[PDB]
Amino acid sequence: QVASEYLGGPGGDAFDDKALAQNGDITRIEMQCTDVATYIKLRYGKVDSRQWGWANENCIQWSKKGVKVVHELSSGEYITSAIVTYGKYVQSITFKTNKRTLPRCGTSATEKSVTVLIPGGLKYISGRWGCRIDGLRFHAKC
Amino acid sequence: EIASEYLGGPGGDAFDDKAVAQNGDITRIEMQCTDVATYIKLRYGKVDSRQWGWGNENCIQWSKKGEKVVHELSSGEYITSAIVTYGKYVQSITFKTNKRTLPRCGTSATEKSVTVLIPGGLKYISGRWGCRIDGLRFHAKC
Repeated sequence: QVASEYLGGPGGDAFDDKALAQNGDITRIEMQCTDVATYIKLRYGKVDSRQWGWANENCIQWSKKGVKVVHELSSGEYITSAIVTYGKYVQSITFKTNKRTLPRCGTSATEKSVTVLIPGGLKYISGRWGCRIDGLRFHAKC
Repeated sequence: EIASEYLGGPGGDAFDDKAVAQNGDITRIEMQCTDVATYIKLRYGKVDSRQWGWGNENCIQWSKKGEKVVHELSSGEYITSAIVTYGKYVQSITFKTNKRTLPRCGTSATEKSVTVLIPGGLKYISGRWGCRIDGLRFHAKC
């Protein structure tokens, strides 16, 4: 399927929810949020991905940890845009769906910003992760 | 069935390539390009739409004209994304295909920018036009 550019840096380890997205539509967004976003974990159908970020509690040496945030999506709700500020890492992430405008994860949005529109809704994410979210790529449904 | 939101302003006259797109998949992008994009005209199979923009040669009373640019797509190549900067009008357009990022039409990229994913490839465009491209909407295969 069509995908965005990779937004972020070369650190961390690769992840790609492609296989996991066979479990279903994205039904939930879980993130960990402070001044930056420190992990992302989507739910595909009823199956969560692994925790992409906050690799271990020692990560507190390099950023704050943040609060777990959960946004449940209803059936027929899908993510239609993502506003990402980023450089070497993803800094902040603001998702919108066809029903809701969700709050930004990462109170600091000072890095360069990109708005990705996903008509018909996001299918899955890929990127790179470690102590935080090194980068993200958005995959459309077709 | 899926299409992007409308990007641009309320001026000009509405246009829609839905009917002409029955002639086939897009094979060519023709635009006119200066500091801004002043027209667009896609080819659907072997058939072109009308020229959407630069209505009259007297449009120099308001804006610059620019040079014709043609991107020929290979067999099976499809348009997967557009970076659009826009305000009252479409300012610049950077198309991407499943094979390559193409040159931007419009050297100025200062207005609001969005990266539109076009799931399954672009099927056709609609929008509004007059002396320039007041706005565009991207109609995907998916």
